[PDB]
Amino acid sequence: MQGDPEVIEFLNEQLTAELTAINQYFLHAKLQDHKGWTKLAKYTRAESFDEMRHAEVLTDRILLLDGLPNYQRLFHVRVGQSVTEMFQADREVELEAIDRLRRGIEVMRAKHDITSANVFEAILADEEHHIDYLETQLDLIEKLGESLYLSTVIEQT
Amino acid sequence: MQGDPEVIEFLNEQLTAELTAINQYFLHAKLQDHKGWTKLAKYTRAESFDEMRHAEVLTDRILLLDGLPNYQRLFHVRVGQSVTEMFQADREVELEAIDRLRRGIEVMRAKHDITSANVFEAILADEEHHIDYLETQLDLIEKLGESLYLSTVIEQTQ
Amino acid sequence: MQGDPEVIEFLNEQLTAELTAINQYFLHAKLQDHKGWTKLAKYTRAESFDEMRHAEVLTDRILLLDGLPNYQRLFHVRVGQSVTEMFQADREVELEAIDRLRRGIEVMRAKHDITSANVFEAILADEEHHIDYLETQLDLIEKLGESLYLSTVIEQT
Amino acid sequence: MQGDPEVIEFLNEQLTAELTAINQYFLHAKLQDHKGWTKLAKYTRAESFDEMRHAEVLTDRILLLDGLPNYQRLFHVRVGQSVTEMFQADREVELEAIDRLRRGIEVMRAKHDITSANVFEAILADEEHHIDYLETQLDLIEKLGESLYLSTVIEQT
Amino acid sequence: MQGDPEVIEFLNEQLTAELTAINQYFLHAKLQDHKGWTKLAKYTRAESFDEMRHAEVLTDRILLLDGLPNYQRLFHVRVGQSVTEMFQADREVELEAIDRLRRGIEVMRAKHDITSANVFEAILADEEHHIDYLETQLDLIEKLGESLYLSTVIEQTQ
Amino acid sequence: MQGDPEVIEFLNEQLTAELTAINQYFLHAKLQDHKGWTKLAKYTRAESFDEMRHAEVLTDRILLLDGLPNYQRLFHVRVGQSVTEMFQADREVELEAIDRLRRGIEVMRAKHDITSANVFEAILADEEHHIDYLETQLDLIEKLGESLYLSTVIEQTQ
Amino acid sequence: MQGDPEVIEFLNEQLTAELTAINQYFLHAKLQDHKGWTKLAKYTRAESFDEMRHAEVLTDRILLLDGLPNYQRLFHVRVGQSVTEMFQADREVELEAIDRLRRGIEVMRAKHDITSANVFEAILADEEHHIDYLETQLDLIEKLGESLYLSTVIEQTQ
Ligand code: HEM
Ligand code: HEM
Ligand SMILES: [Fe+2]
Ligand SMILES: [Fe+2]
Ligand SMILES: [Fe+2]
Ligand SMILES: [Fe+2]
Ligand SMILES: [Fe+2]
Ligand SMILES: [Fe+2]
Ligand SMILES: [Fe+2]
Ligand SMILES: [Fe+3]
Ligand SMILES: [Fe+3]
Ligand SMILES: [Fe+3]
Ligand SMILES: [Fe+3]
Ligand SMILES: [Fe+3]
Ligand SMILES: [Fe+3]
Repeated sequence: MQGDPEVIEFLNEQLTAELTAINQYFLHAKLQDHKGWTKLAKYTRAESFDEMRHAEVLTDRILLLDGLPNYQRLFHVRVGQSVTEMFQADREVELEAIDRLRRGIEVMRAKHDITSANVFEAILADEEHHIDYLETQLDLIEKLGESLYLSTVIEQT
Repeated sequence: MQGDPEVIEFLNEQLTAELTAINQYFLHAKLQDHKGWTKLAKYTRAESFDEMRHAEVLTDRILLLDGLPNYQRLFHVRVGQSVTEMFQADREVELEAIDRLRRGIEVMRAKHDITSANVFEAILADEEHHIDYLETQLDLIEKLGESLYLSTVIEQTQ
Repeated sequence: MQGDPEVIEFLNEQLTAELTAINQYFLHAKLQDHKGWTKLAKYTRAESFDEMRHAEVLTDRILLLDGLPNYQRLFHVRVGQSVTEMFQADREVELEAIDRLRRGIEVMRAKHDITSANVFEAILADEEHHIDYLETQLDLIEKLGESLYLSTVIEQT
Repeated sequence: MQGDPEVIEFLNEQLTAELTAINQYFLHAKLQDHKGWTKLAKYTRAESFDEMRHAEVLTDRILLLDGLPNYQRLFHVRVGQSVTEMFQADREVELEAIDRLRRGIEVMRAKHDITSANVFEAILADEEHHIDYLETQLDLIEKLGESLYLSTVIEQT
Repeated sequence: MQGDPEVIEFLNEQLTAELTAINQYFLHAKLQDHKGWTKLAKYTRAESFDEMRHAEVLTDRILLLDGLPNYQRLFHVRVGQSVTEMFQADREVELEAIDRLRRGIEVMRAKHDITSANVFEAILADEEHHIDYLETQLDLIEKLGESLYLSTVIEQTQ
Repeated sequence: MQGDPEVIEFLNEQLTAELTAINQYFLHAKLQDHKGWTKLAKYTRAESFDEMRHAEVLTDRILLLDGLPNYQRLFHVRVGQSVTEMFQADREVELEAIDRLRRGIEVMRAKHDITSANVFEAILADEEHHIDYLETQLDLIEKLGESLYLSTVIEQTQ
Repeated sequence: MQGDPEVIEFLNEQLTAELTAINQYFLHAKLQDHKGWTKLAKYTRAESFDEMRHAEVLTDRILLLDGLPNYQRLFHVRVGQSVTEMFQADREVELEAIDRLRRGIEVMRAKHDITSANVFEAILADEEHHIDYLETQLDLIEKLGESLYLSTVIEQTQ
C-alpha cells in the first residue's frame, strides 16, 4: 500500500501544526504557573497532552502508508503576556487548524482514502470543542474584567 | 368513576402549564451552561426534573378519572439573555401557577373531590418554595451586582 | 464560527420532530400502563428516554453554532386506542424522521460541515433499529392475534 | 375530649364495613387458593391485610375520643363462584365504602374535627386505588376470556 | 407574597404559646430530675425538644410570608410541687393550644391560605396525642396512689 | 446547704441574660438564613446552642443550692437588619454579660462560695472568646466593605 | 478590651523567660546527645517542646488583650559541661520562674483579671513538677556517683 503524495503532504502539514501547538501550549502553561494562576495552568497542561496524543495518531497513520514523518519543521510560536493575549493566540492556532482540516478531508475523500478522512474528522471535532472553550473564556474576561476574573484562579498552598 | 368536566378542565390546564415550565427551565439551564455558569445550570436542571415529576403525577390523576390527557397544547415560552431576565420570567410563571392552583383547589373541594385537592395542595407548596428561592436570588443580585454575583458561580475544570 | 442558516433550519426541524416523538411515546406508555400491559410500558418508557437523549444532543449542536433552539412549536401527536394503532403511528413517525435525516445529511455534507452530518448519521441508525422492532411486533400481532399476543404481557404483581 | 355522637356513629359504621370486607377478602383468597389459581390468592391476602390495618387505625381513633368500638355487628358477606362474580362483589363493596367516606368527611369537617377527616381522606384514597385495580381486571377478563385469562395465573407446585 | 395581617397574628400567638410551653417543660424536667424521678424526666425532656421543633416550623412559616416573628413576649409559666400538679398544668396548656389551633385553622382556610392550615393541622394532631398521654398518667396516679406510682420511676444509679 | 440570697440573685440575673441571648441569637441565625447567608447562619446557630448549654449549667447550680430558678423574665431583645447592626448588638450583649460576671465573681469569692465563682470564671472565658470573634468580624467588614464581604458567604444548594 | 499595662508587663516578662528556657533546654539536649547520653537527651527535648507550648499560650493571651508581644529580648543562657551543672542551671531557671509566677498571679487577681491568673496558675503547676524532677535527679547523682549514674543512660543503639 502506497498513498498518494498529496495525502501524505496534508498529513505532514497537520503534523507540523500539531508539534507547534504542543510547544506553545506547554510554554503557556509553565508561564501561567510561574505567576500563581494554578487552575489555568492545569487546564493548559491537559490541552498540551491532548495535542501530544493527536501527534502520535498522525505519526502512526503516516507510517502505515510507507511515508517519512517530518520532525524538523516548526511554525511560528506565539507567546503572550496577559491572559487575553494567550487566549487570542490559541484562537488563531485553532482557526488555522480547522480550515486546513476541512480542506484536507475534502481532498482525501475525493480519492477513495477513507481512514485518513476519518482521522481528520475526529481531530476537527476536538479542535471545534477547544475553540468553543476559548471563546467562552474570552467572553467571561470581557464581562467581569481582568482582576476580578484572575481572583478566581489563584490558590495559596 | 367519572369526574366532573370542570375538574378535568382544571387538571388539564395545570398539565399544560407544567409542560411549558419544563421546556422553559430546560432551555434556560442549557443556555446558562453554554456561558460558563455551572452551579446555576445544575440548580435549573434539578428544577426541570421536579417539574417533570409534577407533570407525571397530574397525568396519573387524570387517567384515573377516565379522561383524556392533553399533550398538544403549549403556552408562550419566555427566554431571557441576562440572569435578571431569566429570574423574572420564572417568577411570572410561578405567580400564574399559584393563582390557578388556589382557584382550582377551592372549586374542587366544593364538589366533594378530595384527592385532586390534595394533589393541588402539594403542588402549591412546591411552587411557593421555588418562588421564595427566586426572590432571594433577585435580592442578592440587586445588592451585589451582576459581575460580583457571577464571579461566584464560574469554575473551569476538565 | 457561524453555521449556514440552512443547516440550522434542518437541525431545528429535527429538534421539533424529537420533541413531538417524546410527547407521543410518553403518552402511549402511560396509556398502556393504565390497561395492565406492563412489559410493553417498560419498553415504551425506554424509547421515550432515548428520544430525550437525541433531543439533548441536537440542542448542544445547535448552541455550539451560535443559533437559537426552538422549544415552542410541535407537530401533530397521534394517539391510538388499540395496540396495532399505536404501532402504526410510531411507524409513521419513524418513516418521516428517516426521510428528513437522509436529505439533511446529504445537504450538510455538501457544504463542508461534517460534525452535523455525523450526528444525523447516528440518529438515523437508531431510527432504523426502532422501525425494525416496530415492524417485527406488527408481524407477530398479525400472526398470533390480539388476545393471544396480549396474554403474554400481563402480570399480577 | 369527647367527640360528637354523630362523628362516632360515622366511625363505627366505617369500622363495621372494614370488618365485613376483611372477612369477605380472606374467604375469597382461600377459595381461589383451593382451585389452583396461585397468583390471585397472594394479591387477595395482601388486600385483606390492608383492610386489617384500616380497622386498627379506626379503632385507635375511636378509643382516643372516649367511645365504645363495636366488634359485634356485621353486614352481609358476598361469595362468588366464578372470578367475574368475585370481582363484581368487591366492586360493590368498594363503591359503598367510597360513598360513605365522602359523606362522612363532609360532615366531620363541618364541625371542626380535622383529624377524623384526614383519616377518612387516606382511607378514601386507598379505596379508589383498589376499585381502579378491580375495574382493570374486569376489563382484561372481558377482552381475553375466562380460560385464556386463567391460564396465566396457574403454577405447578 | 404578603399574607393577611390576621393570619400572621394567629401564627405569632401560636409561636408565643410554643415558647412558653418550651420553658415550662424544661423547668419541670429539671425539677423532676433533682428529686430522683429519672424516667419521668427523660419523657419531659423529649416533650420540650418536640416543642422546639414546633416553634422552628412556625418561625420558618412566618418568615416566608414577609412578617416579623415575635421573640419578646411570653405567657404565664406554671410550676407545681407535686406530680399531679405538673400534669394538671400541662393539661391546661394543651387545652388552650388546641382551642386556638382549631379557631385559627378555620379562619385561615376561609381566606385561601392552605399551607398555614396544614401546619396547624399537624400541630393539632401532636397536641391531642400529648393530652391523651397526660390524661392516662393522671388516671394511673388516681388508681394507684402517689407512693406506689413513684416507686416505679426511681432508679439507683448507672 | 443553703446559699446566700445575694449569690442566688446573681445567678438568676445571669440566667435571665442567658435566656435573652439564646432568643436573640436564634432569631438572628434564622434571619441570616432567609437572606442566603449560609456560613454566618451556621456559626450563629452554634453560638445559640452554646448559650443553651450555659443556661443548663446555671440552672443546675441554682437547683443544688435549694433555690427557685426564674424562667419568666426577659431583657430587651435587639434585632438588626444589616450585618453590622447584628454584630453591634451581639457586642453590646457580651459587654454587659462580662461586666456582670466580673462583679459577681468578686462578690461570690468574698463569701466562701468557690464553686459558683468557678462557674462564672468559665462563662467569662467563653464570653471573652466570643467578643473577640465579633470584633474581628467587624474589622473585616470595615476593611473589605459589605458587598465584597457578603460575596464570600453565599452558596447555591442541592 | 484593653488590659492594664502592668498585666501586659508581667505577661511579656514571662514570655521572655519562656524563650530563654526554650533555647537553653534545646542546647542542653543537643550537647547531651553528642556525648552518647540518649535517654537524658529525649527527656530534655520533650521539656523544650513543653516550653514552646507555654510560650504559645502566653503569646495568644497577650494578643487577645490588644498588646504587642516581645520577640526581641532575651535573658542570660546558662551552659554546663558536666551533668550536675546542667541540672543546677535548670533548677535556677525554675526557681526564678516560680517566684515571678506567684507575684504576677497575686497582682493580676487583685485587679479583676481572672483568665491571666488561671494561665499563670497552670504554668506554675508545671514548673513545680519540673523542679521536683530536677531535684530527684540531683539526689540520685549524689547517692550513686557520676560514673555509675551515667552507665544507666548509654545505648549502642545502631
Ligand atoms: C431534554 C429534555 C429532557 C430531559 C433531559 C429529560 C430527562 C429525564 C430523565 C433522565 C428522566 C428519568 C429517566 C428514567 O428514570 O427513565 C425523565 C423522566 C420523565 N420525563 Fe423527561 N426528559 C426530557 C424531556 C421531557 C419532556 C419534554 C417531558 C414532557 C413533555 C418529560 C416528562 C418526563 C416525565 C413525566 C418523566 C417521569 C418518568 C417516569 O416516572 O416514568 N421529559 N426525564
Ligand atoms: C429559653 C428558651 C430555650 C431554652 C432554655 C433551651 C434549652 C435547651 C437546652 C439546654 C438544650 C440542650 C441541647 C443539648 O444538650 O445538646 C436544648 C436543645 C435544643 N434546642 Fe433549645 N432552648 C430554648 C429555646 C430554643 C429555641 C427557640 C429553639 C429553635 C428556634 C431551640 C432549638 C433547640 C435545638 C435545635 C436543640 C437541639 C440541638 C441539636 O440536637 O442539634 N431552642 N434546648
Ligand atoms: Fe490537535
Ligand atoms: Fe410544577
Ligand atoms: Fe429520535
Ligand atoms: Fe378499608
Ligand atoms: Fe407545640
Ligand atoms: Fe452565655
Ligand atoms: Fe515554661
Ligand atoms: Fe486543539
Ligand atoms: Fe415551579
Ligand atoms: Fe426513534
Ligand atoms: Fe377496599
Ligand atoms: Fe404539646
Ligand atoms: Fe456569649
